[PDB]
Amino acid sequence: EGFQKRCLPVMVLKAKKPFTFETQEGKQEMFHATVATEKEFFFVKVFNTLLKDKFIPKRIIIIARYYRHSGFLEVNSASRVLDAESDQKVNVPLNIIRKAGETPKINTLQTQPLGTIVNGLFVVQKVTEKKKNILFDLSDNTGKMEVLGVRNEDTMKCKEGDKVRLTFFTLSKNGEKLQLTSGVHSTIKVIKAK
Amino acid sequence: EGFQKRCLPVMVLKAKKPFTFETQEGKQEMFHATVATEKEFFFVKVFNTLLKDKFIPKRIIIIARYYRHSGFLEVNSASRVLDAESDQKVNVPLNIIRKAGETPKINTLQTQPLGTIVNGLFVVQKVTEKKKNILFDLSDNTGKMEVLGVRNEDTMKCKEGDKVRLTFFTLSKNGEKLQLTSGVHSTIKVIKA
DNA sequence: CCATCAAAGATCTTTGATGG
DNA sequence: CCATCAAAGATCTTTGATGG
Repeated sequence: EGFQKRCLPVMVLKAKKPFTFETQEGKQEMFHATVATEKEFFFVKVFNTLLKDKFIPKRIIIIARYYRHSGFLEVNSASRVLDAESDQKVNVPLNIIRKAGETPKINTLQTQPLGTIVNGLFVVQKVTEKKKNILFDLSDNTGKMEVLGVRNEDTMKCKEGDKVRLTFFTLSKNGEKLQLTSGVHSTIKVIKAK
Repeated sequence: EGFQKRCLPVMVLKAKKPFTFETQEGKQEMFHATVATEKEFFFVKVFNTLLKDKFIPKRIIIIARYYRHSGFLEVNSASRVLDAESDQKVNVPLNIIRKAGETPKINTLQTQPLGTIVNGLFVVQKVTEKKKNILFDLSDNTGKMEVLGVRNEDTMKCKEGDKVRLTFFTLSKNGEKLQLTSGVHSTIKVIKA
């Protein structure tokens, strides 16, 4: 928990493309990644985009001076990322690689604590547009949930019957009427069916 | 049973990727598909790869000047494939679409007549190599059968415990000791374990 | 830089497993 | 048999690397 100084050799399961978000300091860019050790996996927020070349699938790297909060790891300019050489292996079981790239079932998100990072592809039942926001009703075979997404050109093209890929969304509510909320680092891609 | 001039409306169940083979004049490309009417379904040999855009699942197409031989249909550059009108429905019952894509049980292949086209995914019992061909022993819960496959770098990687994908294989032997043979247009893929 | 084309990832559907 | 959902195949979309 908290800041982790020691080096943590990990394999990179997924490395996404750098995107830009907004803060009080103005435009900033980052990229989402998913890395895993032998025991488990973690979702990674990399605020330094110059490390994109260092994060590649099938590759083993060593991360030090990073942060661990709840459902993910924070890698920033103050951190250090190195490349493995020989002795470093980090064999990840088929189960972890699988569960890291899988969409969690809605019914399972009700037993999850608040602050859980939610990534996956979900079906869209109803789309309720708000002033500064867009309310999405998402569902699967195991149940239903409501997700608050950002309002933009792509998201406004989303309609009932489509799907949405959520990345680094947070769980703001659980149990009955579970809800997800879009954060600052969150990204949502709309997938048009048929 | 032969050359059919009259247009036959059909719905395309599936279309695989085009592949290359060798006979005499050299490389020739084609692809395997499956079409079905309301009455039944067929396996089609398409020798025109430009028809790949014409053959798509869920789409209703009209085929004319096509050859029906024994266990399949033939569509070449000499035939004509057009898009069916809006009044053209061709509604295929779920049981036909299901059966058309399902792997036939070995014990059922015994009752089938010689020349029947066999497509499906089977389990590998034992692999005995030959000179120009490979002998695959395949089995299921309903029995066992042997298939003669082509010899190449792909089929030599197949070992007991693996699974093979048979496409447009023919049944050369029925009853006891049933046998499948790889034809010129036949294709096989080795699925690992 | 753009426009090609080739390599890798994500998506859909039905095929076949799995539990009543 | 029925009902339910993920292995295999195919394709589009992303990416990445290459030539105009």
